[PDB]
Amino acid sequence: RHDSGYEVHHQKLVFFAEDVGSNKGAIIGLMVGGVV
Amino acid sequence: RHDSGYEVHHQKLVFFAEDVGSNKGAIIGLMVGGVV
Amino acid sequence: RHDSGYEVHHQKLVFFAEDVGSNKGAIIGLMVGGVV
Amino acid sequence: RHDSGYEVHHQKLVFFAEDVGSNKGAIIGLMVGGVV
Amino acid sequence: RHDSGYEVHHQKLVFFAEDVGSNKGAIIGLMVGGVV
Repeated sequence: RHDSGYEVHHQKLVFFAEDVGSNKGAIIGLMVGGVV
Repeated sequence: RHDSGYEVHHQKLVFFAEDVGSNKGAIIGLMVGGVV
Repeated sequence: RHDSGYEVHHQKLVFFAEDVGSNKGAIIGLMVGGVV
Repeated sequence: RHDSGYEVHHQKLVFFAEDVGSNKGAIIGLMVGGVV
Repeated sequence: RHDSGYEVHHQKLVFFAEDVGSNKGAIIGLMVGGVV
């Protein structure tokens, strides 16, 4: 009787970032995986 | 008797970002996977 | 008897972004997978 | 007896973005997969 | 009888960032995995 009010059984996120670029300037309040 | 009020059994997200570009300037309040 | 009020059994999202472009400037409030 | 009030059994989204273009400037409030 | 009010059974996130780019300057309030 799991009887659970709010459940998330699984989540799976895969992020790849690659930046060749140079001389690029940015402002980010938060980047969990950010690349400049 | 799982009896669960709110459930998400699975989620699966895959993001690929590659940036050749240079001299690009951006402002992002938040980027979970952002590339400048 | 799963008896579940709100369920999402699966979700599957795959995003590919590649940017050759240079000298491009943008403002994004949020980008989960954004590329500048 | 699944007996579930609101269910989504599956979703599957695949997005490919490639940008050759340079010197392009945009403002996006949110881009889940956006490319500048 | 798990009987649990709020549960997340699993989460799995994999982020890869590689930056070839030089002479790039950014301000990030927080970067959990950020690359300059």
